[PDB]
Amino acid sequence: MASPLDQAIGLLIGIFHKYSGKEGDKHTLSKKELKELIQKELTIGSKLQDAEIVKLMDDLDRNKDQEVNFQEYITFLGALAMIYNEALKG
Amino acid sequence: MASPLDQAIGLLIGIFHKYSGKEGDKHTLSKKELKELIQKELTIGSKLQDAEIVKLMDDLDRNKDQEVNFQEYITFLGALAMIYNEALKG
Repeated sequence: MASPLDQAIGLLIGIFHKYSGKEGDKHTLSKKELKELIQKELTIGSKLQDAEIVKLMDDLDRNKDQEVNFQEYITFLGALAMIYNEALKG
Repeated sequence: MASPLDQAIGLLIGIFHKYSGKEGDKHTLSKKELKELIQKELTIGSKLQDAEIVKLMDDLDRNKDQEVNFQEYITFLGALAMIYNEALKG
């Protein structure tokens, strides 16, 4: 059944809405939410997580850093997985 | 880093990678498993679920149907999650 997938969506919503609630209106991820996320990321994983900070910042900041859209966050989920070179190109 | 975020995306991409080929974990989604999902989702043609199947098929199977690419699944993740609007923004 869809249940496992729906559970995964459930978790994703679970995470995202904590940010999006903080004025991420129209289902967005705003500058505020970004700086909070960045701060939270900037902790005890200061190589991998920082490479992820750079990748996040770059991937999301197609100028729209002010108000990045949920679909771009989804695309970033894509971009993370896409590090599986060849299989997902790179 | 190890986090609710990481766990969530991990579960999502993992369960996707399984679902893609319940037969044998393909990295892209096969018509077989799509058709399994559709049948399960129908159950007896649970109306809302059929509208859901129209949405699913239309959004997901962008010509690539025999086998469907992770990118399409990702955008489908977005499109699906969008329905959770209230919870999505929170």
